[PDB]
Amino acid sequence: MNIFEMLRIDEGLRLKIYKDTEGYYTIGIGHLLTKSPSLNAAKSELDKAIGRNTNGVITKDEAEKLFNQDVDAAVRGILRNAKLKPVYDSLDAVRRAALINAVFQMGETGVAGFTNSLRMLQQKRWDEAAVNLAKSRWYNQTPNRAKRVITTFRTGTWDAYK
Ligand SMILES: [Cl-]
Ligand SMILES: [Cl-]
Repeated sequence: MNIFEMLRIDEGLRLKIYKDTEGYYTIGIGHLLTKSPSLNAAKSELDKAIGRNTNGVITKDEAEKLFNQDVDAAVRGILRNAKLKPVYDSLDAVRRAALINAVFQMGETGVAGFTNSLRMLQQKRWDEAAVNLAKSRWYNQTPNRAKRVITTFRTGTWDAYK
């Protein structure tokens, strides 16, 4: 089990443009295309990303390539982030996977705002941070995914995923 298999489980794989849980235009493995309501805009963003006239449909290889770029962007944001870097550095390999997940899903700014939970994570107060991570819009909108991620922060194992 690794970050790639993990996110692949949480995001699934779709070869045609689709709408996410928030109603946004997405494609592949959670690759958000635009917050815009226009399918045209979405189509245009996808063609830009792939480098071709896609017609709103991509192939497996293509989805995987976006996915690779996105995981890499995610890690890089955490390391560049003044609030994130430190938490990340202090954690073990599994728990690091869970922070990358959360970022991939909510953006760095987004995760960087969870001030209190970050602090508890850093202090290694597992049960405490889990509860705190639970009091969020994130947990209320996507309860099952959040449950999995939070369980990973709490335990330090892949149990929620096996
Ligand atoms: Cl892109
Ligand atoms: Cl969910």
